Amino acid sequence: KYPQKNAELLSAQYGTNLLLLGVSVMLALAAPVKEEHLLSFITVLMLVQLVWMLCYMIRREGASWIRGGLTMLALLSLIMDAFRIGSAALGVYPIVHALHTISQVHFLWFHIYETFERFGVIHAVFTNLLLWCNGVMSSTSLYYLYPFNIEYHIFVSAMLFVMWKNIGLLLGPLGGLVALASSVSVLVVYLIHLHEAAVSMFYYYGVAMMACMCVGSGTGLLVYRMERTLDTELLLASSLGSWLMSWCSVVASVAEAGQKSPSFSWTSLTYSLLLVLEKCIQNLFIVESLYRGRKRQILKNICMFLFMCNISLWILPAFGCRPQYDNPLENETFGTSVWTTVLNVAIPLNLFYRMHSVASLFEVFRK
Amino acid sequence: KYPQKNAELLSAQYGTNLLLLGVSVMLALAAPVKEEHLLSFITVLMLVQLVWMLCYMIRREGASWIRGGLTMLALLSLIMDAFRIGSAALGVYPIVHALHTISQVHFLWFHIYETFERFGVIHAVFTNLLLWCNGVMSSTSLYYLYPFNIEYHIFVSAMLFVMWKNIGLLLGPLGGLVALASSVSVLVVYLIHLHEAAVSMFYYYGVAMMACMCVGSGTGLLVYRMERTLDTELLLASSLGSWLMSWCSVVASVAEAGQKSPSFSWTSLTYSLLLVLEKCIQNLFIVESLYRGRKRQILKNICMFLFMCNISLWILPAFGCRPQYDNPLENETFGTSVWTTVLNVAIPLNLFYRMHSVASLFEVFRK
Ligand SMILES: CC(C)CCC[C@@H](C)[C@H]1CC[C@H]2[C@@H]3CC=C4C[C@@H](OC(=O)CCC(=O)O)CC[C@]4(C)[C@H]3CC[C@]12C
Ligand SMILES: CC(C)CCC[C@@H](C)[C@H]1CC[C@H]2[C@@H]3CC=C4C[C@@H](OC(=O)CCC(=O)O)CC[C@]4(C)[C@H]3CC[C@]12C
Ligand SMILES: CC(C)CCC[C@@H](C)[C@H]1CC[C@H]2[C@@H]3CC=C4C[C@@H](OC(=O)CCC(=O)O)CC[C@]4(C)[C@H]3CC[C@]12C
Ligand SMILES: CC(C)CCC[C@@H](C)[C@H]1CC[C@H]2[C@@H]3CC=C4C[C@@H](OC(=O)CCC(=O)O)CC[C@]4(C)[C@H]3CC[C@]12C
Ligand SMILES: CC(C)CCC[C@@H](C)[C@H]1CC[C@H]2[C@@H]3CC=C4C[C@@H](O)CC[C@]4(C)[C@H]3CC[C@]12C
Ligand SMILES: CC(C)CCC[C@@H](C)[C@H]1CC[C@H]2[C@@H]3CC=C4C[C@@H](O)CC[C@]4(C)[C@H]3CC[C@]12C
Ligand SMILES: Oc1ccc(-c2nnc3n2Cc2ccccc2OC3)cc1
Ligand SMILES: Oc1ccc(-c2nnc3n2Cc2ccccc2OC3)cc1
Ligand SMILES: Oc1ccc(-c2nnc3n2Cc2ccccc2OC3)cc1
Ligand SMILES: Oc1ccc(-c2nnc3n2Cc2ccccc2OC3)cc1
Ligand SMILES: Oc1ccc(-c2nnc3n2Cc2ccccc2OC3)cc1
Ligand SMILES: Oc1ccc(-c2nnc3n2Cc2ccccc2OC3)cc1
Repeated sequence: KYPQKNAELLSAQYGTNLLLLGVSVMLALAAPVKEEHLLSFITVLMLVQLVWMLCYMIRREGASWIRGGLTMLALLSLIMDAFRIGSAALGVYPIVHALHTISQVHFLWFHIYETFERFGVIHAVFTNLLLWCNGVMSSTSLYYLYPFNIEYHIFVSAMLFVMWKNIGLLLGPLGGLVALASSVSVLVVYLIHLHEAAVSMFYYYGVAMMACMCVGSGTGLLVYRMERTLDTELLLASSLGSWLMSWCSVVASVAEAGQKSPSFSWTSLTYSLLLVLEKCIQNLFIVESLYRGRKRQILKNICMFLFMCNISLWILPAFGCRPQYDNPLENETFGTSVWTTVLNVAIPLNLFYRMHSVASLFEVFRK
Repeated sequence: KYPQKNAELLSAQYGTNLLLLGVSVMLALAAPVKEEHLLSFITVLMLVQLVWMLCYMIRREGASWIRGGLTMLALLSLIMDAFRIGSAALGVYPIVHALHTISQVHFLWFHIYETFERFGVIHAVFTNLLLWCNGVMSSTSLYYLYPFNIEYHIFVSAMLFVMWKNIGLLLGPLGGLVALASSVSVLVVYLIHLHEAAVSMFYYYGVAMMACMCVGSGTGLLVYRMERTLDTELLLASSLGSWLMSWCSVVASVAEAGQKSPSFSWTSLTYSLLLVLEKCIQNLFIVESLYRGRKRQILKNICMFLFMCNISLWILPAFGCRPQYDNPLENETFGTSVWTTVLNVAIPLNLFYRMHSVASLFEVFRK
């Protein structure tokens, strides 16, 4: 029996104080508070969300890219758990976590207003946000699945928040197929030699692709000039992670350049600035396309090229080719813990952004 | 000659990469990058904003609470600068900063669309946000003015962002006057003895006032139940700082309680939880009032009481009574650098929130 304005503010205050409590626990942990205390806290929050989901289901009883999105990242998370399962907080957390993931997908697939529902969904938003934060701050198969569990817990947090926020074609695919074959070659050569040559190859390949995407998107923008809020916000919020990764690399490269060090190399400076520029241009192209016969064929070739390039760029870190963690300079300017966390944020965000863009470019291409 | 959607996204991307660059510099500094490099970076950004403001002015040539808000906090900032003025980056920064503050107030008072204006205002938003972040991370008069320069640089950042986001009465004043006289007594007694007794007095006084405000706001909510977006967002965003301060204190108090330490005291646990509860209740009361004869007199007495209590609570940290920095427990669980930064965020946010609430309660009272 609350006014809607009070139901929304009270739910927001509950959720934000839940986040700030998680923040307090994480700060206390890094500085009395042990890993078991943070795991126990989030485990309890998952148990609370599970109780809400069960009660909700009892009371109740072109999105294929999004449903297949979280179903794949949840299956990958369940695989990760299965590996971890096979202190009390460490022993219990993966069980509650697996149940949380299973119920979270079941609910979002089939059961996606009262104050009960608003508190439930806000709780879920900040539970998944805290799960992201924990995945980022805290056998060998757990390495490759790491970005997929983290992007699972940022995707689902967005999926839950935005739910209530609302409430001829020749050159394109040829360039795309070449970029994909080259990306696969870079991926396998890098993994086989897991060395320095493969890293340099990776960065030169990256620069070449980022420059080609800048040209493609710029051409599309010129065509539009001479002649959906959530998609823009999701592209920008996700790309911010990669823009921090890039600015950290740029700052470290400039700091090295200022000393006239013999180790300075343009491949760690031009690439990061190019990543920021290309993403700014692509974000503007994609949103312009979403707010909209030679021009049609040109735009289709551009979207097909960018689509394929974004898939190839998603593929690189998605399959284990993440050399940024081993950078000899960024791990000295910021240290290993800061560089590692910045990448732990940026990489799963970069995977999200590179598959978001692929879905938006696909839609633009079809129409 | 940009579409409005592209003008807004491109400006947002410029501003956010400006923030992420400032983030990169601050991380690099804490971990190659010295204080002079961060001061130089922000000094240059202030010079850029000054150039924009001059070009803009050349091209061009119930808000009294807000205009008097930033005019007072800018005069206090100029006083702080005057004290600092009387490495090259340290010598130059206060001059550019003073000019920035003077032009920022001149512009906001008298000169508060083209892409030029959008890039200019977004730059100013993230320049002031970076200035806040620097004031928080990095004679004796500089102590007392510290929260006012920091809240200046968070107030003005909000003032600039929201600009474009938009584009009978017996018991009340008697309780208020008693709360004010008691707050002044606590303030002067604390400062005179600048000791442990004054701190305990402060915390017991705080708890007594927070409980009285909870009763007042709860009564007002009951009256409304038995019978403006930016204001809600500013109250919540500002109160978040105090909710982090409170949860850090609560976590430290619980960690101490879990060890059965003889030093555990309820005054550091009940107060922080009460601060969170009272603010949640008051935020819901104020927004309910903004979205709206015995009931009228009751509501006027409640608003008058809360108005006076929020002034008294603003007065306590505003005049130097900030004992939270000396807490013997929160500075051990989180360390001195983390507890100090959490308070450097929360206190100027608490001052903002406690004068925001006073302006909203004043408006509600008059009508
Ligand atoms: C962007 C929104 C949605 C918030 C999500 C991220 C937060 C949960 C992040 C932001 C800043 C993070 C903190 C930033 C700073 C620190 C201090 C740092 O402390 C040290 O490592 C100090 C080491 C020493 O000197 O002993 C460790 C990480 C920690 C606790 C981080 C934990 C998680 C925080 C609160
Ligand atoms: C919301 C946007 C517009 C603001 C930009 C900043 C945020 C996106 C924050 C939230 C998550 C933060 C990161 C999360 C955690 C850390 C941990 C911290 O590293 C450590 O945990 C250990 C410190 C050490 O011992 O070196 C360094 C800061 C960093 C990378 C933070 C950098 C700033 C981030 C990206
Ligand atoms: C909320 C939005 C609007 C962003 C505004 C705040 C950011 C500018 C904050 C968020 C997290 C902050 C960082 C969090 C973590 C660190 C790591 C910390 O590093 C250490 O102290 C490690 C010490 C050591 O182990 O040697 C110092 C502060 C710093 C750089 C902070 C600098 C400023 C950051 C990026
Ligand atoms: C946007 C909301 C909903 C997310 C909640 C977190 C944010 C509000 C961030 C931005 C500013 C952050 C703070 C800014 C800086 C620091 C510095 C850091 O302390 C240090 O600088 C030194 C670390 C050490 O050596 O102990 C500890 C984290 C803390 C308090 C951060 C805690 C989390 C805050 C409040
Ligand atoms: C559209 C699909 C691909 C979505 C994401 C699924 C990902 C996580 C799957 C796809 C195929 C998998 C890879 C194929 C085989 C190898 C070689 C081995 O030595 C290390 C693991 C590794 C490298 C696997 C890791 C996980 C993997 C990358
Ligand atoms: C509405 C007004 C008050 C807005 C804010 C102005 C503030 C910053 C002004 C008001 C009066 C001032 C105080 C009055 C006198 C003293 C005693 C001296 O030993 C330390 C400084 C100190 C404690 C001053 C600090 C700054 C001050 C707190
Ligand atoms: O056949 C597939 C299906 C999905 C993915 C995938 N994996 N992660 C993500 N998606 C999809 C997605 C959809 C919308 C917005 C963002 C986003 O990014 C997350 C991969 C292969
Ligand atoms: O990989 C990503 C990263 C960020 C977003 C995103 N973009 N806008 C929003 N989020 C997420 C979010 C989550 C919890 C609370 C607030 C909040 O803010 C809304 C999406 C995908
Ligand atoms: O450099 C970055 C920048 C942003 C993130 C990030 N990822 N998810 C979230 N943010 C913060 C954010 C930014 C805009 C809107 C909402 C929101 O909240 C959730 C990470 C690294
Ligand atoms: O006579 C005065 C006038 C202003 C202040 C003051 N000082 N700081 C702040 N204000 C005012 C204010 C107004 C609207 C929203 C927030 C807010 O908070 C900032 C004090 C005495
Ligand atoms: O003391 C405060 C603290 C926060 C707010 C506030 N509330 N909502 C917003 N801000 C400020 C802001 C500043 C820069 C970029 C984005 C942004 O987000 C909007 C106000 C007063
Ligand atoms: O515990 C806290 C929580 C928040 C802040 C803070 N202060 N100013 C800003 N935030 C972050 C924020 C939160 C909501 C909307 C915008 C926004 O951005 C600016 C500080 C301490």
